[PDB]
Amino acid sequence: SIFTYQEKDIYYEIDGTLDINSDVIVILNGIMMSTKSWDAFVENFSKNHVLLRYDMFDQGQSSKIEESYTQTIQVELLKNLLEHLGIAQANIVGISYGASIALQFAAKYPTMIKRMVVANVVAKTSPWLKDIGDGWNEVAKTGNGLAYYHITIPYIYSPQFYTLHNDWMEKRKELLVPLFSTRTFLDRMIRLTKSAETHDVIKDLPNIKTPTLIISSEEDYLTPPFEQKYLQEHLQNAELVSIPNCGHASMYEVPKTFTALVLGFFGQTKLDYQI
Amino acid sequence: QGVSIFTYQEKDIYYEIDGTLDINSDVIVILNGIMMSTKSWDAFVENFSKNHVLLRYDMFDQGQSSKIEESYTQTIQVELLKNLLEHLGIAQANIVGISYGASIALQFAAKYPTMIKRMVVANVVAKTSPWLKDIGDGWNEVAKTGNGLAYYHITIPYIYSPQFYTLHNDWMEKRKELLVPLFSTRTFLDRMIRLTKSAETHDVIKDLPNIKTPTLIISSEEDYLTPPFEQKYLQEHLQNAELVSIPNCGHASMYEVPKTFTALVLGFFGQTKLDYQI
Amino acid sequence: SIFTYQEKDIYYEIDGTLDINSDVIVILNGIMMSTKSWDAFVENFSKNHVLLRYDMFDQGQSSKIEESYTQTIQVELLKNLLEHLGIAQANIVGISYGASIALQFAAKYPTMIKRMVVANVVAKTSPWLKDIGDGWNEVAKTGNGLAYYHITIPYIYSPQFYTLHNDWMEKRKELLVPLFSTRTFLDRMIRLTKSAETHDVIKDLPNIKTPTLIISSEEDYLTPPFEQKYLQEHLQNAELVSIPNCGHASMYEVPKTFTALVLGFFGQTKLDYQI
Amino acid sequence: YFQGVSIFTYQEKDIYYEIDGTLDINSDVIVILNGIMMSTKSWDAFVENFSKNHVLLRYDMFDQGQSSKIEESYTQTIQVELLKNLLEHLGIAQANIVGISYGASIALQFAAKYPTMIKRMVVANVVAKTSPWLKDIGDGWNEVAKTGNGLAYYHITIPYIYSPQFYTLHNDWMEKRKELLVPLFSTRTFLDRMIRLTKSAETHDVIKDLPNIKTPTLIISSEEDYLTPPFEQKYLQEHLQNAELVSIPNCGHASMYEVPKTFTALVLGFFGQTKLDYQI
Repeated sequence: SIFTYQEKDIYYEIDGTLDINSDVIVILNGIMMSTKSWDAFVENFSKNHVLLRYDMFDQGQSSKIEESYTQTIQVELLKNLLEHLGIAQANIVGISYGASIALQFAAKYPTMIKRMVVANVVAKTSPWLKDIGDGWNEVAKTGNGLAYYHITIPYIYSPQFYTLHNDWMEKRKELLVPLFSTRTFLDRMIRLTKSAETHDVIKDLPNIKTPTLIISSEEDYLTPPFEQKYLQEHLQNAELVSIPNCGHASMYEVPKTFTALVLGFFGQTKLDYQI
Repeated sequence: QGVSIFTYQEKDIYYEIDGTLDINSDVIVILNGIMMSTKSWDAFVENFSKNHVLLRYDMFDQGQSSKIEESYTQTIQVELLKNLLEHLGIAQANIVGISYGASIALQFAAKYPTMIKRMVVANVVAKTSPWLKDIGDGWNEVAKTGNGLAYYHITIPYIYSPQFYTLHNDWMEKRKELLVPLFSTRTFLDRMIRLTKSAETHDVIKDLPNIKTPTLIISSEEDYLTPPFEQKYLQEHLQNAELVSIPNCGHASMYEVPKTFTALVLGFFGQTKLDYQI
Repeated sequence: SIFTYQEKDIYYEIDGTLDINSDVIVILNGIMMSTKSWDAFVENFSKNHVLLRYDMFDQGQSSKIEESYTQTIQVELLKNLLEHLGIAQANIVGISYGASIALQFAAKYPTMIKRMVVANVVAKTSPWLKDIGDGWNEVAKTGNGLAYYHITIPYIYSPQFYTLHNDWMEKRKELLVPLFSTRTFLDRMIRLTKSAETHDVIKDLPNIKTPTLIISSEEDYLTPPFEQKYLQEHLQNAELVSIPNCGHASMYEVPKTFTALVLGFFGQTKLDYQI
Repeated sequence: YFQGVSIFTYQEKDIYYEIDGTLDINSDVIVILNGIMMSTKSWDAFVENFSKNHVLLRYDMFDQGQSSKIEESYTQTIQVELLKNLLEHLGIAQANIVGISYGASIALQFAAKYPTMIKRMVVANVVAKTSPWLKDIGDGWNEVAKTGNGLAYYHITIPYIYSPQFYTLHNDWMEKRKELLVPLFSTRTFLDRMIRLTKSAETHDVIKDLPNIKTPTLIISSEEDYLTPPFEQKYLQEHLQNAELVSIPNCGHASMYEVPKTFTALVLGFFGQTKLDYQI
C-alpha cells in the first residue's frame, strides 16, 4: 500500500479490515525501525484492533527528504495519513523517535487520539542527547558501518541483555554492519537524527490531557528514566511503568511486557476508578 | 444457604461470578489479600470481566466465608482454590493474586500447574522472611489487645506509599474513621491473627525452578511490606517470569495505580501468544 | 560528668582533651539512642578529634521533661552545652531524631558549626511519618514492650540485614523487650516522638550555607530516600550519598561506611576543588 | 641516566611518577591508579587533601601521560607487574590503593596476585570482568580512533563518561573542554595509546579470584554510570567478602570529577580509619 502524500510515496501496512467500526492502533516507529520491525507484534496487536503501521519520511520503503526538516513534517504526515484512511481517532503507541512524534501530535491534534502510550521518550532533546546525535552523524558521515554499529547498538540494549543474548547480537551484527555501511541508510539516519534536535514539547505537556502510559527502562542509556519521571509529572493524566534490567529497546528485551502494557492500557473499558 | 455459596468441608465459601460461565469461558480468578474481600475488587469488575469470566471468592477467615478457629497454614487455602474451581467446572484459569493471595497463587502453581493458563503476582514474596514474620507478630500482638486505633496506625501507613498517603491524606482519614471501628471488632481481629499466622509457613523456594507457569510479577518501589528485592529474587528463579516495577507506589498497588494494575493483568492474559519471534 | 542546665541535669561524655583548638565532633543521638550507643565509634571518631557525646532531654541518663515540648528544647540544649564547654564551633553529626536537631541548629546557630553530616533525615515530618509515631505512642501507652518491639525495630533495619543477622537481632531482642516494657522508657519515647511532630525546616533550607553531607539508606522504611533527595536539592552546599541494602540504622548495618563518610568529610582540609 | 628524578627505569622504558610528601618505611602511603584517559596531573585537585596525613604516590601506567609508549600487544598484566616493581623500587612494602575505571581493574588484579602489598583498597566505577557489552563499546572507540577523527572520537566517548544531568548543567564548560580535546583526540600518538589501553582491558577477568580477595575493600558506585553500570559493582561486593558498597546518585562514570568532595571523603575516611572492626 502507498499513500501518495505531498510529492512523495508513503508506505503503510494495515492488519485487519479497516472500516470505521473498530479501534485503530497506530505504531510510530523508532528512528532505526520500519514496519517489518513490528512483525512479531502484529498477531497480538491486531486481534481486537485494526493495526496501522507506516514508515515515516526517510524511513524504510517510504521516500526520501533531501532538504532540511524538523519532526513537524512527520507530525503532519501522521495526521494526513489518518485522514487519508478515514481514521477519525486512534490509539497511538510510539517509541524513541516515534514517541517524540506522538507527544507533538498529542500537542497539536488531541482530538485524533483516544489513548497514547509512549516508550523510551524525552520531553525535549537535551544538550547531552544532542551531542550523542552529533556523534552518530559524524561517524555516519565517514561511511564506516562497523564503527557506526559499535557506537549505536550497545546503548540501544541494556548491558545485561547484550551479554545474555550475545549470540543473538552477533548473528544480527553480521548483517546490520553492512546495512549501516550503505550510504542509503546512513544519509537517512543523519537527516532523521538532525530533525530530532529541535524536539521540545515541554510547554505543551501541561495542556496534553490525553490519557498516557509512560514506559521507562531502568538501564536506558539514551533516554534515561529521569526524563520519563519529568514527563509523568507535567502530563496531567500520565501513567508510569518502569522496566528493571532493560535497555532503550524495551520492545525486544521484554516483548510480553511491552504488549501487555499497550494492549492493557488501550483495552481498558473505563479509565476512571471509583476507589 | 447456597447460591453464590460453595459448601466445602461442612463450611461455607462465598464467591461471585461476573459474566456467564460455560466450558468455552476463559476465566480470571482473583486471589484476595489478607485484609481483602470480594467487594474490594468491585472497581475492577467491569474491566476484568469484559472479555473474561471474573471469579471472585473469599478465602477462609475472609469476607463472608466461614471461619477456621483451628490452627492452619496456607495449604487449606490452596486446596480451597482447587476444589472451588472443580465445583464450578473450571479446568484451567488465569490467576491474579496480590500479597497473601499472591502467596496462595505460587503454592497453587507448585501443586496444580495444570489448572493455570497464565499468572500475575503483585507484591509477592517467595518465602516469609524472619523480618516479615516478626512484623506479623506485631500486628497480631496489637490485634490481641483489641485496640483498633493502634492496629490501624501500625498497619495502614505501610500498606500505602508515603507519597500517596500524604497526597491523598483526607482519603485516608475519612476511610480511617470507619476502619478503626472495623479494626476494633474481635472477630475481624481473630481472623487477622489466624490469617497472618498462616503466612509464617510460606515457602516455595524449592518449587521455583519447577514452576513452568508464564508469570508477570508486579513490583512496587515503595513497598515496605514485600520489598522489590523479594520480587527480583522470584523473577530470577522462575523459568518463565517477567518483572515490572511501579515507581512511587506502595504495597497496595491495587489502589494507588488501578490503571496500571488493570493494564498489566488484562494485557498479560489478553495476549494471543506469549511466544515472540525476535 | 554532668551539665546542670535549665533546672535539670544533662549527661555528657568527652573523649580526648578539650582545647579551644580542639577539632570537636558532636554526635546528636537518635530517638532511641544514648551516649553508650556510640561506643563502638569512639576510638575512630576521637583520634584526630575530640568527641562530645551527650544525652538529650528524655534520653539516656539525662533528666526527664514531663511537660509538653518540641524539638526547640533540644536545640537550645546543644547551644548551651557547647557554650558551657567553651566550644565555639564544632563538626556536628546526627541521625534520625538528632539529624532533625542538626538542621534546626544549623538554621539558628550556623556560626557554631564548621561542617555537618546528617543521616537518615527529613526536612519536615510528613503526615505519613507522624501517624507512624502515633502508632508507636498508642502502643507505648499500653505498656506492652513485646508489642512495642515488633512495631518499631523491624523498620529500623533493612529486611536483608534483619534476615542475615537474625541471631544478632534475637539476642538483643531478649533485652530490648524488657526495656521497652518499662513505663520510664515508654514515657520518654512518647514525648520524644511528640516533639518530632513539629519538625519543619523547609523555609530554612535555602538559608543554610553550612557544608553538609547527607547519608541516605535505600531500604529506609522510616525516613525514605526521597526525603533526603529533597533535602540535598534545597540545601545549597549539600552532597548526597546512598547506601544500598541498608536500613534506617546506618551505624549498625554499615559502620565502616558511616565512619568513613563522617571522618572523611570532617577530615578534608579543603572542600573547594579546582576541577 | 638513572639520575632521572621522578623517572623509574623499568624494562628499558621510562615510568613517570610523582611523590607528595617525604617517603619512609614508617610512611603511610596512598597509591593512585589512573583511569584510561588520565595521568598524574589529573589528580592535582586531590593532592593537598590526599597528602595531608599520607604520602601520595601518583604514576602514569604504560601508554599513559609521561611514561614510555608500548608498541606491542599487551594485556593489563604488564600494568600489574609495573605497580609491584614500582612499589619495590621506592621501598614500599604495603600501601593503600585507590583506583578508578581502568586503574580499578588493575587494583583488583593486583589484589588478586599481591595481596600482601595492600593495606586497604578503594575501587570506583569498577567491573569484575569486561563484559561482551563493554568490549564492543571499546571496539567502537577503537574503530573511530583508527580514522583519526578527533571530533567523532570526542562525541562517542565523553558524553558517556559524565551523567546526562551533569553534562547538561555544566554544558558550556564541556564545549570549552572540547576546543582543546578535539585536537588532542586528533593526534595519532594519543589515539594509538588509547587503542592499546582499550584492547588491554578486554582480558580483564578477576571473577576467578574474588572469593580469595580478603582485602578491606570499599566500592564506589555511580547510579548514572553508563560504562561501568551499578549492577557490576553489586556483583563485586557480593563475591568480595571484605567489601562495602556506596552509591552516588545523579553521577556518571567520572565520579571523581562530578562529586570531588564525596570521592575524597570515602577515600580518606576508609583509609584514615584506624580499626575496621566494630563491636556492635
